[PDB]
Amino acid sequence: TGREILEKLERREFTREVLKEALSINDRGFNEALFKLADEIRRKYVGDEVHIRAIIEFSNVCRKNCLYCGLRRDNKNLKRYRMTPEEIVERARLAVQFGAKTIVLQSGEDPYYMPDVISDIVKEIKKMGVAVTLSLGEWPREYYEKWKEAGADRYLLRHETANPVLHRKLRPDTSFENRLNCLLTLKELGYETGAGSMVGLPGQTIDDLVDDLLFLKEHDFDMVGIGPFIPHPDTPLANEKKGDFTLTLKMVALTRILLPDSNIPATTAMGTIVPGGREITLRCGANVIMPNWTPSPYRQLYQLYPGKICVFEKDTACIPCVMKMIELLGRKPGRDWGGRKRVFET
Ligand SMILES: Nc1ncnc2c1ncn2[C@@H]1O[C@H](CSCC[C@H](N)C(=O)O)[C@@H](O)[C@H]1O
Ligand code: SF4
Ligand code: FES
Ligand SMILES: [Cl-]
Ligand SMILES: [Cl-]
Repeated sequence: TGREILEKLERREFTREVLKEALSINDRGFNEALFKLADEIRRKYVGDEVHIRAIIEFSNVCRKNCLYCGLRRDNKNLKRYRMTPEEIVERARLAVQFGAKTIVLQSGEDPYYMPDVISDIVKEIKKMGVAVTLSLGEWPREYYEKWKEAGADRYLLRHETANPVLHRKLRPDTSFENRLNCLLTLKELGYETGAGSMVGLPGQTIDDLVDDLLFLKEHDFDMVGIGPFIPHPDTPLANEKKGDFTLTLKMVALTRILLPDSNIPATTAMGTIVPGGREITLRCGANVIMPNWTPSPYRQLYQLYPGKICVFEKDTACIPCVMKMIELLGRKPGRDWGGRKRVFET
């Protein structure tokens, strides 16, 4: 029964059997109770602060060919861009002037910057007294070491799917084994490390989602980024179905329940598939948001998926907008860098 599954989640009996049933039950009452549980666990462990991570998507050049992604190298219907290191540093400075306590640098897997230009950029931003999070994909250990020495604090590297067969199909340049080895190296080097997956990929099952949750629990990641798959018209997956918002929201809720002290963003993909999706997600376990800080005229060219919200807004709009969002949600802005605050338990 739904009531029995909630009782087991409340007692932290996180068996495969319990997680599968939670994801399989579609009862509105059960779902609402699950979201309430996750919301309460979030409030108890990580409080009411919503941590703002200002994201600068500094290049849409990519060497990889992921089947879901609009930046895949085979996509010729996309104007490619690269911000200069001076542009990136000064754009980061502007975010810090607007109150950002974490700068996130994200790109396609663009060889041009790697590793030294990134190191130089990271060193300049670290002078501003903020946390730096990188999201640059898969690189050699030596690059990750150099970036950590340069001052990088965190690394976001979504594991995408924990099914190694699906992973290899969707990401033909690499493997789940590679992705996991990247994540383990990041952890070893002392990064606060973020993983997470997409929900509703072509061929992905409920059992795969259960494996995603068990994988996250196993490795105790500091951050978990979860969003729905959104098909992009300039990719091989163009005609496939979008991920379901409510199922994806259940994955966020379960992630909070399993990893109560983790940092969990309300992802832009959630706000893209449903108007107000990020706000809902912030009320179902999430405690982080990433306002878009990519400048014009490049913001519109960073199209991992279509319809992406905030593309049409003035450059500087998203930090003020999320501060208003945080207030109308009855939440507080983060006071410090919002690093993980571990609660050791049993
Ligand atoms: N079509 C799509 N729908 C939803 N999310 C997508 C998507 N395409 C890509 N993403 C998500 O966007 C994230 C950032 S991709 C940018 C960073 C780096 N190149 C990397 O691959 O890690 C990915 O991890 C993926 O989960
Ligand atoms: S998901 Fe990352 S690595 Fe894959 S094509 Fe997109 S930008 Fe490149
Ligand atoms: S956060 Fe982009 S304008 Fe609302
Ligand atoms: Cl994320
Ligand atoms: Cl996103």
